[PDB]
Formats: sequence, C-alpha cells, structure tokens
Amino acid sequence: MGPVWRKHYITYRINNYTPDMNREDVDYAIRKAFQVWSNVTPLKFSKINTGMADILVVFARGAHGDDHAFDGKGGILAHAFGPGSGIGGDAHFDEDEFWTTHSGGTNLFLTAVHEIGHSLGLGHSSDPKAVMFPTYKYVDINTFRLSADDIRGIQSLYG
Ligand SMILES: COc1ccc(S(=O)(=O)N(CC(=O)NO)CC(C)C)cc1
Ligand SMILES: [Ca+2]
Ligand SMILES: [Ca+2]
Ligand SMILES: [Ca+2]
Ligand SMILES: [Zn+2]
Ligand SMILES: [Zn+2]
Repeated sequence: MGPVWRKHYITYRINNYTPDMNREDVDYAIRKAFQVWSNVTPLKFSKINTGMADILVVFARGAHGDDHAFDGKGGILAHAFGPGSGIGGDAHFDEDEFWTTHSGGTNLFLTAVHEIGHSLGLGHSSDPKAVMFPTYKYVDINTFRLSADDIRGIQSLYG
C-alpha cells in the first residue's frame, strides 16, 4: 500500500476561502467531507484555525507553488498529496472552477470527499459508483454515500 498517516488523530486547517461561496458553506462542506471518512474508519479529524495542521486545504489558481500547476476553468478541478510531512496530505482546489453547494458548477463537498480520500492515501477507483472514480459527477448530496469499493479501500489502509 501507499503512504498512510501513522496516527489516527489527524488535523486539518482551511488556508483560504473561495469567494464563490459563503465562508460558512465552505466550512460546512469540508467538515462534512471529513465526516464521511471518519464514519467508516477509526480516524478522528480536528479542525485547527491557526497553526500546524496535517491536511492544509487551499484554493489557488494556475501555478501555485507545488510542481502541479492548475489549468484554468474545467480540466483538472483539484488535486491532493498523500500522507507525509509538509505538503503531504494537502488538498488543493482550482479557484478557476466555480465552487458550489449544489448541482451547478462544481460541488465542493463531493470534490472534497474525493480529495480527502487522496489526502488519506487512496488512489483512484475503477468502480464508477465510487467517490474515488476520477470523473466529477453531481449526485444528490443529502443522499450521497461512499460505495462499497471506497469503504474497502479506506479500511484496507486504516483499522
Ligand atoms: C469527485 O472529485 C474529483 C476531483 C477531481 C477530478 S479531476 O477531473 O480534477 N481529476 C484530477 C483528480 O484525480 N484529482 O484528485 C481527474 C483526472 C484523472 C482527470 C474529478 C473528480
Ligand atoms: Ca500537510
Ligand atoms: Ca481547472
Ligand atoms: Ca472560483
Ligand atoms: Zn497544488
Ligand atoms: Zn483524484
């Protein structure tokens, strides 16, 4: 298997906030996305508002300091680094997308669930029902659930 966090208590911090959405709505989407993974593993996530965190959540555009520049509107929506120090774990969202609560634009929550999967050590799935399948598709958020493949994947890494 690939890198995993060698601890079950994992911190995150939101570096900055997209202007596409209300700040409260970003906080909510991210909290909910971590909860999805916490709900099927022994992992515990703690939000920090200031200081050192394992997973940094970042909205940025174009070339943004890592060796993986974003590409404008469309195309690549987001990327994340697997567990490790520094940029390890970090989840980056392309600000040239239009981030949403809803079905229009790109849903932050669903994209974050995907991204968070990578920040925890998952790669892509070949199951089209899996949140880790590498195509963005809106599905009703109130009824969203991880597929059986996603749960096998993450439980193979933790627990
Ligand atoms: C559900 O969340 C996803 C997040 C990003 C992608 S992506 O289109 O930006 N993409 C990069 C991605 O894997 N980063 O995590 C797939 C790529 C194979 C085109 C698609 C779905
Ligand atoms: Ca990190
Ligand atoms: Ca893009
Ligand atoms: Ca935007
Ligand atoms: Zn990046
Ligand atoms: Zn991905």
